[PDB]
Amino acid sequence: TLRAAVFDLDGVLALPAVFGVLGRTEEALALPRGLLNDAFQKGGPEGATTRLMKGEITLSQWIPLMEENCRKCSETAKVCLPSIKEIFDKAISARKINRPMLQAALMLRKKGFTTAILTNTWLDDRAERDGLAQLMCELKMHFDFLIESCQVGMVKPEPQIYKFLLDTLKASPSEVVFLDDIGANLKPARDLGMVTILVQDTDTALKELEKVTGIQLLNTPAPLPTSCNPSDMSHGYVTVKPRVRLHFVELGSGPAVCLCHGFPESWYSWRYQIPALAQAGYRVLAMDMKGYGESSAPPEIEEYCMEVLCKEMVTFLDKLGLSQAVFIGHDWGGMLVWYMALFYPERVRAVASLNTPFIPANPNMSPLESIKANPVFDYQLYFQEPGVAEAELEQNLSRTFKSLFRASDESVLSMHKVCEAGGLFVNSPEEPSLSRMVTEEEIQFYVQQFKKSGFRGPLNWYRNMERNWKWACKSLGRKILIPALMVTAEKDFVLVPQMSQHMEDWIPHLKRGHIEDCGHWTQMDKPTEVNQILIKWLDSDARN
Amino acid sequence: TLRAAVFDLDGVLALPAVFGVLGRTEEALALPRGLLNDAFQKGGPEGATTRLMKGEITLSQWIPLMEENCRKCSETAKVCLPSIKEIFDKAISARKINRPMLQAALMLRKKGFTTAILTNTWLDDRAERDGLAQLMCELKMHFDFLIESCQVGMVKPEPQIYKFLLDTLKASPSEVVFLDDIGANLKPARDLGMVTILVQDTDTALKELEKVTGIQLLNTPAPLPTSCNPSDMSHGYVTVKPRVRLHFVELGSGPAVCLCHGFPESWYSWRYQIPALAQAGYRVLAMDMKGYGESSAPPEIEEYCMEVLCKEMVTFLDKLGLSQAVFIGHDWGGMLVWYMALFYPERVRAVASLNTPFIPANPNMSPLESIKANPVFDYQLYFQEPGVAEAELEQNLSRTFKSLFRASDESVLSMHKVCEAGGLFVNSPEEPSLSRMVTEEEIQFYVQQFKKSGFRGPLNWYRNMERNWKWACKSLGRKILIPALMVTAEKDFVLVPQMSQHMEDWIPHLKRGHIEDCGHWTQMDKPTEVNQILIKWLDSDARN
Ligand SMILES: c1cc(-c2cc(NCC3CCCCC3)n[nH]2)ccn1
Ligand SMILES: c1cc(-c2cc(NCC3CCCCC3)n[nH]2)ccn1
Repeated sequence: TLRAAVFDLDGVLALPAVFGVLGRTEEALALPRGLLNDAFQKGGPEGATTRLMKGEITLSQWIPLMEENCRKCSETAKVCLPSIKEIFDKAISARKINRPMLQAALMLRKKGFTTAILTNTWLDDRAERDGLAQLMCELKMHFDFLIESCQVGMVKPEPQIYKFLLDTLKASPSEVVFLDDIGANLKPARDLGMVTILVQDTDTALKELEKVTGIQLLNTPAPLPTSCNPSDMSHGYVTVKPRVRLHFVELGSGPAVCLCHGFPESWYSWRYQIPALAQAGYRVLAMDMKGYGESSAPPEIEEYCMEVLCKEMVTFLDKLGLSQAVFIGHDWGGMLVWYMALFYPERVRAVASLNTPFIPANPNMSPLESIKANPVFDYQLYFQEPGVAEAELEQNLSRTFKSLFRASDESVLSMHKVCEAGGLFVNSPEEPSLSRMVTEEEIQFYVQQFKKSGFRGPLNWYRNMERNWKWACKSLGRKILIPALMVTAEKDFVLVPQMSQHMEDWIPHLKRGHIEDCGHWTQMDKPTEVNQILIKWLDSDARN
Repeated sequence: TLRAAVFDLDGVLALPAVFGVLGRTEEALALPRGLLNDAFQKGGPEGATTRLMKGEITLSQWIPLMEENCRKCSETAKVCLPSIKEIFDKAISARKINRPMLQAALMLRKKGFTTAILTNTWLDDRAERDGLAQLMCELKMHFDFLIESCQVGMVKPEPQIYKFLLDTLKASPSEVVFLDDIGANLKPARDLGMVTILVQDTDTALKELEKVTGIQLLNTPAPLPTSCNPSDMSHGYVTVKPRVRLHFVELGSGPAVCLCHGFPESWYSWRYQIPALAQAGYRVLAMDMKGYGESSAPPEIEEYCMEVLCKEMVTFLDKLGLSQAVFIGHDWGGMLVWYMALFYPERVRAVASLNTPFIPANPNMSPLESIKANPVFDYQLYFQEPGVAEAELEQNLSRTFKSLFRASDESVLSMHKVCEAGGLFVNSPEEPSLSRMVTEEEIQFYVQQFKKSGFRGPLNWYRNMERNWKWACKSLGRKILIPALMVTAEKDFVLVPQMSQHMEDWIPHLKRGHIEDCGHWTQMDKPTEVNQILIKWLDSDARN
């Protein structure tokens, strides 16, 4: 019975095979067939290529040796040579991840398999090495082990590397599927009793793989974007003032992108966006907003007014030494980011909001008058009195998050007449069913985060209506003229798409995105669609 | 008696004044004198410029209004106009920090003064706003307060802004020196009883300033590069494996630069380099190396061999989502970075070492034979036996750090015959004098860091001689062909400059730096010189 799957890199997890460039170069340069491939393997076990693959020498040292081998071969075949570096730079550059092969490895691992990459590779010291470094980073994170010939000083098809593989997997050979594009490198695994698959075209190899494992790997749905394992992330902490520290998770390099969650959420609400945005070439900073998770939660209502929250986010940038960040918010975080754009445009590279529209303050109406008007905002009046909503939300955390985090068709709450009914969960189940958007483990993460500070700080975001209104009136003569994106969600019944209809009057150059069949919890409801919209916008309007 | 100093931005802390571009543009475009300056102030208290300075409108909204004002003025003066945006983009871009003025503010603050910037400024939403954002960030960090007209909705010369200034300073007017380049903006401070200085040329203003404060500000020495306040930094934590977490301090944006300290140090040993490198356009990651400070310190000797330390630094990069970093090391950190370059060139953008040379393993001699040969390395044999050096170094932490951290002429230790004498501090004072390189507060920081784990993990770096030798022999056929810098220190009597004499044989393209009258503690001994060498090298060989 199988419990381990091993994949080669070149011609299996990454295509086209860098091997398959010597053949194409021969064809393109009208050189004798197999001339370059024979120069590459010249000397066999003691040749320059084996020394490279075992880590004895680096790629830049190997280039001149491959060059002499090519001359020696052209002399014997009685032919004239017309740059090995250019050939290899182009071949490595063209090699991209084989997405259906990676998808199969991901599924096997999701089903309990131990997965590994076993590869004959080199120590790359070329000026262009970063490309390969990026490829290896993207791939390796999805596997339990990465065994590289140049690091272990052993090469396929030597028998020692297969014994080393079995030792690292902690598995007997019959428990292992081994996939390779080189039949000779497949032979020692077969001899040991491993299931072996010779990879030519991906589809056929995956058919052989699903047949031998009994798991559907081809024609399969989805899947969801890569998520975050909280214990595997870099966690950052900045003191913005004596009693206030902000926590964030950080991933990637490039322009800084600050993600700001809503109520009652976490940095973890961006779990599907963090790996995608970092892979797209951005430095992601996913915040625990003030009052949440590992960030400080002072009890005072006034600590949560927009003017202080924005001032603190500017201090956060100052302490990290960032002159700007792109700010992307959702829900309350979306309101924060529009106010960052209005009050601190010099610090905001670009602004995006999910669901939350930009609506200016009405100087002729109190915020309470504006709230009472729309029946959907009744729960907000319930949130005003300190202690009342805290008690209901804190009473059973698992129930709170399971009742809240639901898709549009899983509706368990009716936010109209919340005050009259006397609560959010008054006619809601004690033991709600788990939404299709979340796992039990994901709910328990929110439960654990909320055990530290509870709901006082988060609910305080709603208790500064008058204060926020007075501050926002100072901006009534301004327009938002920095790059901006508004993303509406068709089925968010609180932050309806129509509420954004007048935004062009204040943000003339506004760009838009729209997600169909998407409820309030945008990032987890439609993560693939969110990622597509944000990456497209960042690349065109934000930079690097 | 003075205790507060207030500086204007334009024409005081930053030069040339953006104001002084309308005059130069008039001259360059043969327009009537004062035409642009009158269009800029048109309407006075209710004109477009006052609305801009109070934060009513943004800079991009003000541009077309200044444009109409210029047309109205050209019509009246009966002249023909030949782009306001281009004029202002160029003026803001040319404006740089007035270094002697900033130096004076730094000295006043070092002497106990409360310092502030009070400025008439705008909300900058131009595509080029980052330049100004960068300038404000650099300046603001050196002051207690930054009061901007567009954020407070008040403008100089209105009396309210001066009362607001006094309220924020918590000072009576006679306790305040106010420096400005506009006499009209100086008038209300004088009327209130503040000492006022009209700034034309810097030198004269500083002469007036030192006369009124009684502090030497002109012709003064140094000073030292900006240092780090540990509580003001962003602190990051990454779990590299179950029982090992690495702590780092992070500052800046740009290419990642990983700083690796030596024995027995801290991330804080790079305090003078962190702000300088971040200001130069780099993302600095200053590590607490394994065994130190807030990083994990497992007791096992083998946890500190170079192969595992390097593997962990690669995992650190993987978890932060960094395909590469430039690695800069000192002492033991310098040995680590050369091995990162040899074993993981794809992950190393460039490598630099302070003091520590790259010397290959001798396959014909045991590391203990090589150590016993050089009398200066005798203390290393003393470090071998677990517990012995730990007890001596842990007995009195203040004494340990005060005895170690000394300039070349302050020599209190003699590392020859350490074993024979029976310790590092056997003929060293119990209460050493404080070196001129460090403050008492800086020593207490190291003392506090070492209270957590002690010296077991740090000394374990020396207890893997055989293990490190076997691993290093695997690299004997390689060369370091990625960008590399070797910085020698003239007066380091352990890591002597001559020990680096053969490095070109292994690193043919090696670049060098050399610091005269510099001992072992390079970063704190000669911080200005270290910064100059590293920034010059990073900008030419590392990138952004
Ligand atoms: C104004 C109101 C809001 C807002 C969002 C929100 N979300 C929390 C709510 C979502 C649906 C279930 C009940 C809790 N409540 N108020 C956000 C930004 N500006
Ligand atoms: C080999 C030895 C060393 C080395 C540095 C060092 N520094 C600690 C030492 C400095 C002078 C005072 C006594 C402690 N000891 N051994 C560093 C890198 N490779």
